[PDB]
Formats: sequence, C-alpha cells, structure tokens
Amino acid sequence: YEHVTVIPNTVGVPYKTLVNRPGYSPMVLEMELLSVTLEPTLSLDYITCEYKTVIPSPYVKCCGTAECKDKNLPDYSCKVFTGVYPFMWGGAYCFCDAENTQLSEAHVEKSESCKTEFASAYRAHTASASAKLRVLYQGNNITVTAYANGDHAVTVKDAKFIVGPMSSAWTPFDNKIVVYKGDVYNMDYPPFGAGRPGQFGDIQSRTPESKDVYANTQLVLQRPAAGTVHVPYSQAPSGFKYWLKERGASLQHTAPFGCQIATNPVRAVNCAVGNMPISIDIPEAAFTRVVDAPSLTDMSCEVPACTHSSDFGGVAVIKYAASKKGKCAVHSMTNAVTIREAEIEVEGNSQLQISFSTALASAEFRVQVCSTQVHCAAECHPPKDHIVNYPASHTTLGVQDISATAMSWVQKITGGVGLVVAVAALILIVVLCVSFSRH
Amino acid sequence: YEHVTVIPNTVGVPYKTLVNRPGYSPMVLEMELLSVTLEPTLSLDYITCEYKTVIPSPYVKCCGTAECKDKNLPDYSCKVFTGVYPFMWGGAYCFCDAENTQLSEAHVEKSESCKTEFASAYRAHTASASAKLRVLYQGNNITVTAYANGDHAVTVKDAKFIVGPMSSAWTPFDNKIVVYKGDVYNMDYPPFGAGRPGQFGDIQSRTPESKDVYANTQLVLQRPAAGTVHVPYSQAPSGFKYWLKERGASLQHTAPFGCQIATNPVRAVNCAVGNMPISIDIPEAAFTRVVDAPSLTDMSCEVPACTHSSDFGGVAVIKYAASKKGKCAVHSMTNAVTIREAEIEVEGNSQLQISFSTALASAEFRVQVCSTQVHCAAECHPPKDHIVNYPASHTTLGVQDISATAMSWVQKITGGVGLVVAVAALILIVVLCVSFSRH
Ligand SMILES: *[C@@H]1O[C@H](CO[C@@H]2O[C@@H](C)[C@@H](O)[C@@H](O)[C@@H]2O)[C@@H](O[C@H]2O[C@H](CO)[C@@H](O[C@H]3O[C@H](CO)[C@@H](O)[C@H](O)[C@@H]3O)[C@H](O)[C@H]2NC(C)=O)[C@H](O)[C@H]1NC(C)=O
Ligand SMILES: *[C@@H]1O[C@H](CO[C@@H]2O[C@@H](C)[C@@H](O)[C@@H](O)[C@@H]2O)[C@@H](O[C@H]2O[C@H](CO)[C@@H](O)[C@H](O)[C@H]2NC(C)=O)[C@H](O)[C@H]1NC(C)=O
Ligand SMILES: CC(C)CCC[C@@H](C)[C@H]1CC[C@H]2[C@@H]3CC=C4C[C@@H](O)CC[C@]4(C)[C@H]3CC[C@]12C
Ligand SMILES: CC(C)CCC[C@@H](C)[C@H]1CC[C@H]2[C@@H]3CC=C4C[C@@H](O)CC[C@]4(C)[C@H]3CC[C@]12C
Repeated sequence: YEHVTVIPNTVGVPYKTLVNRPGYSPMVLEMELLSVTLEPTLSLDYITCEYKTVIPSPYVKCCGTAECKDKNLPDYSCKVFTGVYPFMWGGAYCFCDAENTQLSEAHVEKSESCKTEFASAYRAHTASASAKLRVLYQGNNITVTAYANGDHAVTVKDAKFIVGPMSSAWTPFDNKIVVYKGDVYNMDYPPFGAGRPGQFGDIQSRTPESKDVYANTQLVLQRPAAGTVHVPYSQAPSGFKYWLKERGASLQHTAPFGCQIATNPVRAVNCAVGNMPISIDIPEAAFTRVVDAPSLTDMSCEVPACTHSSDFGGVAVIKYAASKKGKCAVHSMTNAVTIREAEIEVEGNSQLQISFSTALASAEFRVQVCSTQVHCAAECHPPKDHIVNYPASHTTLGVQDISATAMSWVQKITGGVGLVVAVAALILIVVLCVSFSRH
Repeated sequence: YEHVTVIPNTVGVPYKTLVNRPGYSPMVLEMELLSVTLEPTLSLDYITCEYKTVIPSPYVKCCGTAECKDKNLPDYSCKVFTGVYPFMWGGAYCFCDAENTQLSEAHVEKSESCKTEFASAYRAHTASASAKLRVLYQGNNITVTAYANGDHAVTVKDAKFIVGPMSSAWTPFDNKIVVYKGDVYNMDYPPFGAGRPGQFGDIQSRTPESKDVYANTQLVLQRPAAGTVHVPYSQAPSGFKYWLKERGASLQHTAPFGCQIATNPVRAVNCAVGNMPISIDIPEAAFTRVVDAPSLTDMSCEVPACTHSSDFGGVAVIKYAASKKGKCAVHSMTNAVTIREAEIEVEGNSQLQISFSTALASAEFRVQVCSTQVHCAAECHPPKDHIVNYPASHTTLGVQDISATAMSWVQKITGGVGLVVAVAALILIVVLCVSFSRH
C-alpha cells in the first residue's frame, strides 16, 4: 500500500497520519523531522589575506648615478634619488659628496601566514537538500536518512521511504558569499584582478599555493631623510585586517527562519521554510485485518479537564466494551485537536485515557478509537503563563474555529435582526399584492 | 579610455569596432572569438555497471534436510530441494534414496570490471562560461583568456579586458545526464535504490569503490533434474549491456546550434547562442593625436569590380594626397559593407586598395580613412557556386529597406499613380468649393 502525505519542515514537531486500507484495521503512523540540511554547491573564486611588504637593503652609489630596472613582481616600484649624503654610526658613508645617489625598491608578496589565516570568496549555485526523519512504524522507532529531492529511495525494515522534492528552494545564502573560519557572510566581494586599496580583496590569489598574485596597495616610494639610509614609503593598510574588525554580524545570527549556519562544509540547518512530501511503501505484512482487530462498542467520552497550554495538557477518558483483548490505533477526526497517543491497548470492559492539545475555546471534536467513533466536548481554560520555551503542538485555528459555544449569542442577535427583515419584507409584499389587485 | 562593444557569440568570425576619442586619430580594433566554453557543474548520483552472479558449490545432505540461513548480500536467495538423487562420473553420489535434500544459494555482486567499464549518472546544476579572445591591439595579435561572467578581468599589454556576462544561459545539457566515455547522453536515469531489472541502473553504487551495492535482477533458483548437480536459475540479463547496444546517437551529434561535446571534464564547446559583451580599457599611450597623424585630402574612390558573395569578393581603390607620411585606421560607415583590412599606410599621392564583403546587389557605402571620408558605389555580380564550406562574412541578408540600383522604375510607377490621385482629389475639391459657394 502506497501512502502519501505532506508535513511542515518545522524541526522537532511530530505529525500523525491515518492510513485507510479497506478490509484492514486503520493504521496510524507518526513522523518527525530531526534535522533538515540545505547544502549549497560552491565554486572558489579567490583567496584573500594579509599582504607582506618586502623592502630589500637600499643600494647606495658613493659617486655616480644608479639606474632602476623593471621587474614582474606583483606591485614592483623603483626610484633613484640624488643629492643624498647618508651617515653611518662611525661617520659619513663615503667621500665624494656631489653625486652620491641612492636606489630604492620595493614589492608586495602574500604573507606566509595566509596558510592558516585567510578568507575565501565563493560563488553559490544550487543546493542539495537532505533530512533525517524518524517514523513510529509498527510500534517501533526507525530512523530514515535520505536526500530530499524525490529521487532517493531508502528501505528500512521493508518499507520504501521517498523524501522530497522540497516545496521551496529558498536559502539563507546569497549567490556570492565569503567564508572565514566558522563565520559565513553574504557580501558582494569585488571581481578578481580588480581590487582596491584598504578594501577587502586588496590582495588576491586563486589558490593558497598559487604563485600568481594580484595586489593593489598603491605603494609609493619616498625620498629618505638627509643623513640616513632608511627607505620611507606610503602604502594602504591591508583591507583584510580592516574587514576582520568590521565584519559585523555573521549569517548564523542574521538569517531568516531561524537557520543555523555551519562551515566545513558550508551548510544551512533546520530552516523553517515550506513543507516536505513523504511517500511510504507499506508491506501487507504490516496490516491487521478487521476480523483480527478488537471491536469496540458502547463507548462514551468524558473530558474532566481542558487547558489550551499547547503542552497536551488536555485530558479525555473514553469508556469502551471490547469484544476481545488486543490493540487499536487512535486518531483525531479534526485538525483542531491533536492526540498525543498513537496506539492504545484495549481489554474487556474498561476505560482509556488520552492527552490532547488544542487552541479551541470549546473542545468539540470526534475521536476514532479503533473502527468506531466517540464524540467529546469540553469548556477549555487559558494558561497562566505568557511565555514558553517550546513551539505549540496545536495547529492554527481560523475565525470560525476559535468560537466558543457561547457564540449562541451571535445566532440569537443575528436571528432577531433577520426576523425583523423577514417580517418587513412580508408586509411590503402583501401591500404590493393588494395594491395591484385594486388598480 | 573605456570602450564597450558587443559581438555575436560565434567562433572563427572577426568583428570590427570603432573607437572614437576626440582629439585623437580614430582607432579600429579587430576582435575574434577562438573558443567559447560552457562548463556545467556536476554532482555524481551513482555508478552503474555489469553485475556478476555467483553460485557456490551446492550442499548435499543424503540422509536429512539441509537448512537455510539468510545473508545481507546485495541480492541473495536460498532454497532447499528434496527428492534429489545426484550422479557423478563413477556412479551415483548419494547412498540414501530417501530424505535426500540439496541446498542451493546464489548472490549478485558488482563485477571487478566495473572499475573500468561503467556509466556515471550525474546531476547538472549551472554552468560557468569562459572564452579565448583574439584582439588586434595596436596592430598586434594578443591572446586574452578570461571567464565570461563579467568577472576575472585580465591585463594584456597594459589593457584590461572584461568579458560577459553572457546574454544567454542556455545549455545543451539537461538536469540529468549520463556519461560513459566521450559520449554524454540526456537520459532520465532512475532514482537511486530503486532500479529495475533488464534496464539501465539495475545495479547501483554511490562510488566505484563502495561496498554498498543495490541490485534488482529477479534472481530465482530452480530445481535440479535428471540426476545432475547443477544449480539452474532464472535471471534478467544486465541492463548495462542492453543500454550500451541501444545507446543511440549521443549529444555530440544531436545537440543544436552546432555545439561540440567533450568529456573529462564535461564541456559544451562553441555553441552559437546569444552574444558576448566586451569591455576594454585602452591606455592613453595607445592613442595618437590628430596633429601627429596624417590627414588626407583630395580623395576619390573607384570600384574595379564587385561580387555580392562571401570571402570579400569585392575590391575598391581609393586615391589620396598623403601629406605627412604615416599610417591610419580604415572603417566602413555602414553595416551593409564590411572592409577586411583594419588599417592602411599612406605615402605620397599613391592609391590604397582594400577588399570588401557585402550582400548588396548594388554597392553603396562610405569609407573613412585617416579621419576623412569618400563615397564608393558599384554594380555587383552574383556568385556561381551555390554552396560553400565557410560562413558568410557579410553582415546580413537583403531586407525590404535595401534594394539594387536602377530602381527608378519603382519611383516612376509610384509617382505616376500618386499624381493621378493628386489630380483627381484637386478636381473634386474645386467642384465642391463651387457647390458650397451657392446660396
Ligand atoms: C521514540 O523515541 C522517543 C524518544 O525521544 C526520541 O528519541 C531519542 C533517543 C532522541 O533521538 C530524541 O531526539 C527523540 O525525540 C519517544 O518519545 C517519548 O518518550 C520519552 C521517554 O523515552 C518521553 O520522555 C518522558 O520522560 C521524561 C523524563 O525522562 C519526561 O520528562 C517526559 O515528560 C516523558 O514522560 C518523551 O517526552 C516522549 N516524546 C514525545 C514527543 O512524546 C517515543 O515514544 C519513542 N517511541 C517508542 C515507542 O519507542
Ligand atoms: C595578426 O592576425 C592575422 C589573422 O590571424 C589569422 O587568423 C587567426 C585566427 C589565427 O589563426 C592566425 O594564426 C592567423 O594567421 C594574421 O594575418 C593573417 O591573416 C590571414 C587570415 O585572415 C592569414 O591567412 C595570413 O597568414 C595572414 N595574413 C597577413 C599576414 O596579412 C597574422 O597573424 C597577424 N597579422 C598582422 C596584422 O600582423
Ligand atoms: C457577542 C459576540 C459579538 C462575540 C463575538 C466574538 C468574535 C467577534 C471574536 C472572538 C474570537 C475571535 C476570532 C479569534 C480567531 C480568529 C483567527 C484569526 O486569524 C482571524 C480572526 C478570528 C476569526 C477572530 C474573529 C473575531 C472573533 C470570532
Ligand atoms: C519591384 C521589385 C524588383 C521589388 C523586389 C523587392 C525585393 C527584390 C527585395 C525588396 C525588399 C527585400 C526584403 C527586405 C527584407 C527582408 C526580410 C528579411 O528577413 C529577409 C530578406 C527580405 C525578405 C528581403 C528580400 C529581398 C527583398 C524582398
């Protein structure tokens, strides 16, 4: 028997479904999502990290003019200065003083620290959904793990579970993300080969091991102080360090729908978005015939207490006469009331107790004990507490559902007004009938 | 100077773009795409290959019943047969002629050959385009390689090149593809864990090295007969072998737009789809001031011959006064006529010769040389060869807004009829004016 249902993607909230296969006793299954993961496919664009400025010892020509040569280093610059007469601790550097000249050069390389401290710029495309499902099958607890794309069949204890496709393709991740350690950010990082000084991605390489490095630090060489050999320069501070200090809140703190974000691999966990279709192939061995099941008659329902605390605080007691000892599945006949118990053992002449959760002001509902149905009713009270640390177990009710039996006031008022109209209409009709009888 | 142009997404076809920077001699750049690659991102779902059936020696219990134990092998069956009386070359094997039973078992496992001969079922998501562009920068041929997603800018000869984004995201690959060798197929392979006998995917594993194997071969053990000891069985033939024989044409031969398909990794190559925006950053050193450039005077154009066919069948000759010796760019002022040469040299009072390609039955175009223009026109002949093995070089085909010479017949007929209407209208107007002058 193939049974198809749809449940909300909310994690930690169980749902029950009734399987109706004529000739067999009704079966009730319970399903709960323990974990839902959306894992994006990423493609690395570049790695950015703190740059290291390299300045070799300056060259001083004691008498004569030095010349610069071009180099292919990422941001190489060279300049020759004249009219320089530097001093050493023991006296003047050299004798000739008229044309003593100096050559200064510098370039930029990625730091050796980039091996452990770096940020990765990724592009995201699509995501593969998967989930860990728990099902109460035949009175046992089975775990089913599958990809939620509708194309993955998993067999547990002779049942074929099909999960997905997902009703929604929404993700907390943007098309362009940056990942640092455990912190994922949705940032529009600059294009490769065209970074800016003082900004994220000022120095870039395609991979950590690459020798091909792009950098834009706007490094400018300056004239040395007279009497000295130091090499002054103007350079933008690393944009990597600024970014680390100004990162702001991470995605795991800002994401919608309570999404949890983790790295290595990058994934979103337990996002409360949309719903998930589930199809179960149930073997005939799992079914009990109606002739095998107990027959329950002479039943009645009492409800000694009801509070809409969303904690299954409602209690109902049903008296029954069983034809024989055995077990029957129990299921609510309304969406307004959820019953915690999936199955109940019945024997002889006795009563069973069940717990339920509802947001109804008046808990008027039908319950199916085995193959027969009882009717329950109660006046429910509000909770004293305002806030709880758990999600409600009951469903959302409409305006027509939340109404109490006290709504009879509405019927009395509406009927009164409707009667006034009906009478006035009759009076006009009678007068018109007479009016056209005499003219 | 920032210059932006757009070219058709074609391969092996040059395009000309005119760069107009006031105060400088006009620059003409020749661009050609040498290769365009669209590379899909794939995620492996499963591997399917040829299954092997293994049948261990049968166990014979001459005086008693053999028992059966189940196994967790990918596809396992076991059965006990009674009333067997097996024979060997030297005579009957079993002494007892009663209570003689035989235990038969068989299982399916992946063949050793699956490490080499297999088909991979992939899920396709998105694709990243890239291209190899030839640019005639400063008259030189330079190679520019970049991604075509409006990113990964590169610098060649101090010029920056940005390619894309592509005008179309169309791909020859469907969401589900199967790869065997150099042949990629758009086949809707069955879901993992639910393959069918006699069909592709009858045996499945997530990876070639995995010990987790799914199989569905409908293997059934049969009873032995005639005193033999063989173990007969019924099993569907591998769906892999059937698929290989019935593969049909691969995507390499069936894909639209002339797309070429390559594998390891999978690529779509040189698809003639949409267009490709190109942005070039041109260094100031690349421009020559109009004061330094040659300026031509007293120019005239003649056209010795014209053929409205491919491969620049037309020829034109332009006379000029060089003034200062030097070189300049040549560009067509119409889209109807394409000039093959990008630039010419000017000296003395010599003429220049260029070739052109047009679909015009009667050529009529202007040519700009060294910032000045001449008017060229000719009657063009048709080609004799109906079919060629190369694409047309001219911009387009004839349209309602373009016609041959000697079309004065159209003007004469139109004018004659229009005159008849104009006269008839005047006659009626004058008569009416008189009629309305009465009373
Ligand atoms: C299937 O298993 C759940 C138990 O919880 C699950 O399994 C565990 C191992 C873990 O994976 C969890 O993430 C799962 O939710 C069971 O659910 C109920 O049984 C609990 C007792 O085993 C019950 O807790 C009770 O005891 C604690 C004190 O220890 C009290 O505070 C509680 O009030 C309660 O009396 C728990 O509350 C139950 N959960 C629900 C949602 O009703 C299922 O019964 C089990 N199925 C079977 C029949 O084995
Ligand atoms: C710059 O490029 C010219 C075109 O290059 C040709 O086509 C390219 C796609 C590539 O295959 C290259 O190897 C080819 O040479 C080229 O000039 C040539 O152009 C024609 C084809 O249009 C070619 O058959 C012929 O050999 C060349 N003709 C010349 C030399 O005028 C050449 O590489 C170079 N020309 C210049 C401007 O220096
Ligand atoms: C004496 C008479 C007028 C009492 C009437 C009480 C009525 C007007 C009140 C009491 C409870 C209220 C409902 C409570 C729940 C909901 C669900 C909400 O999503 C829409 C409004 C709706 C449906 C409310 C409509 C108004 C409501 C029905
Ligand atoms: C008086 C006689 C000679 C008029 C003949 C006009 C013919 C030769 C010319 C005039 C307009 C031309 C058309 C103009 C536009 C188009 C639409 C284009 O998508 C295909 C070519 C086509 C269809 C041209 C074909 C040739 C054409 C039809």
